[PDB]
Amino acid sequence: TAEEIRDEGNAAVKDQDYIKADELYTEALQLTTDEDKALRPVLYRNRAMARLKRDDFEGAQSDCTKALEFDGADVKALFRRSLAREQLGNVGPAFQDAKEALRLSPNDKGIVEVLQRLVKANNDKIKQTTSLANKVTDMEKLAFRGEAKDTEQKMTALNNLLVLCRESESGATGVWNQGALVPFVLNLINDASENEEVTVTAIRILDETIKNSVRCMKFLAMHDPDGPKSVRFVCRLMCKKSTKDFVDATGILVQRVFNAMAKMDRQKEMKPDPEVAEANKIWIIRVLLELQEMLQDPKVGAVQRETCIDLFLKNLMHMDGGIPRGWSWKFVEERGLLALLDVASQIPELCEYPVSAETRQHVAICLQRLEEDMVFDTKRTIFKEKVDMFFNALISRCTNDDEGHKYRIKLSCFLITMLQGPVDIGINLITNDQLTPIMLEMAASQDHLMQGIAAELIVATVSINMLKVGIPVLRALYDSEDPTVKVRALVGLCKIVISLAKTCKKFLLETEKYSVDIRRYACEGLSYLDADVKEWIVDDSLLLKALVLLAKKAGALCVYTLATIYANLSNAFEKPKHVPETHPKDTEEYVEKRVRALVEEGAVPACVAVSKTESKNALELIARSLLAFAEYEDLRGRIIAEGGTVLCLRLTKEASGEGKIKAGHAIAKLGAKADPMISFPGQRAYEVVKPLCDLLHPDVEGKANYDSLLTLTNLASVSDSIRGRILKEKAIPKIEEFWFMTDHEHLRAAAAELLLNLLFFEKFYEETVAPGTDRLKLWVLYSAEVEEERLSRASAAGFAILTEDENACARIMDEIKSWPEVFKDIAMHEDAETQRRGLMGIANIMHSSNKLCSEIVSSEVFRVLVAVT
Repeated sequence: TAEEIRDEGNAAVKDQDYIKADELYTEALQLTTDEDKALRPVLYRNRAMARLKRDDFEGAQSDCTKALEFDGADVKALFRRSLAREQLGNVGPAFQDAKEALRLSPNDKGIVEVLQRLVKANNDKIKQTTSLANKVTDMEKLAFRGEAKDTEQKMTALNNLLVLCRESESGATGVWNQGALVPFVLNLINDASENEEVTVTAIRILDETIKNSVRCMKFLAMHDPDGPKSVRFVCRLMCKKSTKDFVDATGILVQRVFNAMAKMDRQKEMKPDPEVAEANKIWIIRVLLELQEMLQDPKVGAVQRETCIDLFLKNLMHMDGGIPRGWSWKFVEERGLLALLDVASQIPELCEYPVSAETRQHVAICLQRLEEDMVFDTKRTIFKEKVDMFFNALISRCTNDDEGHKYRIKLSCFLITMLQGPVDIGINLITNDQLTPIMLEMAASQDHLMQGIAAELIVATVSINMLKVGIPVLRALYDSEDPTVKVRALVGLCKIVISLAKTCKKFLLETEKYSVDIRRYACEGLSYLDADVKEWIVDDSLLLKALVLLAKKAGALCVYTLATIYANLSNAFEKPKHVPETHPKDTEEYVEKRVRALVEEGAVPACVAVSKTESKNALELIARSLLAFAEYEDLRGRIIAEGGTVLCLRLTKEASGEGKIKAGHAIAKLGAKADPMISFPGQRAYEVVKPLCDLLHPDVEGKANYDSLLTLTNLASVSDSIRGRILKEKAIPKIEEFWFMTDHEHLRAAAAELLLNLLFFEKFYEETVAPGTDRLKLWVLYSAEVEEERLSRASAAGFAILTEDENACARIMDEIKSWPEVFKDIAMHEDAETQRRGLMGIANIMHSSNKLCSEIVSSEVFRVLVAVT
């Protein structure tokens, strides 16, 4: 069974991509270093060569040293350890790694190329390294020591230091200062009167340096002589200042500690290594019992607590990307899950430790996906029965009579949350006969909380028998004099004549009484209305203005609300596979008027504001809304005017299954036709590179193909470095699609400027390589006429350019009846560009040699006589 999977890795390296191949060997190591001592080391050589193929040098070095461990006969292990130590920055070990491999096999040019680059590398490396130490020391003296100009010189000095670590791994080694950046950084966050931009840039340098492994792991060890106290401080670093963005960026230093102890995706799709996890399990129990223990700590703050909850969903779901199985269940088997339930009960009114209203999202989702990482067999049941025994622990203890009302609101708020996350167990609990009467008992009490949450409970239940109970109580509670209960109940009318909307308009149009959660439910109800309400909303201006202002005004829970607000009015979501035709609200020009007013009222800043949630399906909805804003007369300027694309690519990195593709086609429709230094200026042009890739991954059949071509048509019009960035992702399979299937497409004129310009090393090796004969032939056949003005010119320009090559002029003598049709369709045809485009193409064809100069004779003369007049 060992060999039967060992073959599949190397086959997977060459079948399509190595991105899938690297994990195959990683699965194949499960019986290694036990059942056999022959297969395990060589599979370690192949796996380390596999991650070396990607961009992971740390694991490749620590597996190449694992396979050298048996005898050191592996030569590819030495070439790989030296290739890793080359990019590692420490080229000294790479050189002695490579001299001991080239001495074993004197042949093979690559072993020589490594030593060739290493000679100059070690040669200059001491000079550049002492210059890097004077730059590191001059930088530390400026940003954090006695320096002038107050904020201005410091906030810039570190700003150069972050790039001194960020774009150079060798400079990343020198900014960390062998283990000295940390005390300076944490000494900065300790200043209560420090500008927070300085604090966030400092930590940003901090996580950058520890991105690797040991530099991060020493960041745990250095703080206390004994380990558990030393991981506490790293965890408890968010409990230092907590300004606004300080907590989000002090969170990633803790996130980075997960990436070290088990090696993880960081962003791009890479699986953790069990081999490191089992070694570092001691660290992971220590940090996760520390995050669990600080999850209920009263001293722990509001937002830093829910960022502490973000770390769990992002790390312990082994069916997504995190600690492997057996640790996902170590969390449920003890207090880790029972205590995890408790925080979902607490609400901004009843808590005991600070809790935010936003907590909702962060507490729903990590339970829901905990149902996704419990997709074993005894997992489903141990999870459910832990929740059922907690629910039984709460009903028997609530005694909603003698000041036990707090227990009844606690169980109610615990149940309202799980209808937002794990519905499979949440409806499983509202089966109980004790539930409905207690719900009713809160419904009529003078305790204003119990009634509000009461209407919130059944509006959460909106997807069987308890459902018919709660609706009548909802409408009888709608009349309530208090806004919290009327606004909390109006959602449930929409959740089942548009009479309610005339009150929904005044609910948010008057920004006086309603502010915090009051406006929030006022929008949530608005989201549940659809069908023809669209135009009735569009013909009011204060509706869009007040919805945008409400989303700008702390729209943290305004997520799915706005995302379904602008999506349903115009946008359409595709689904797997009479009434609409008569609709004058979402079908014809009214769909254009809806986005036309929606954008000019200012929906974009509300979108970038409410996108900060990790809600995958709300990410898909905001992506669909964003592409729906695009493809209109002046909308192309409107997207960039606030930053639609800049967060569109931000949502491409993490979205739902179709959310990445909706984001990708969204960026394509958004730009393209604007300008090359507008659709991705400066440092952002490279970020737009990746989304264009995997946009040809499916098939060239729908409207998603033509946009994917048209945006790349302008992606390479400026600067060569971008054209060389495109080559490293290999666009060849993509162009192969429209080479032999698309009929009505301008993509040929883009492929011309692609193959012609680009990097010299690539495009010279691409215009020539592979059977290009039919490519040259279609370069001539379509340049004749073909009822198109541009095809005849852009097709001809590559004829005039390629004619200049020496190897290329032998192959032109394969087709001769193609030249009468292009030489005639230049003087006789009515087009203007094709005449100058064709005459210059003919002259270079008659200037290469005399063998073809007589084969045409008259086809050229028909143009030469026409030119003189």
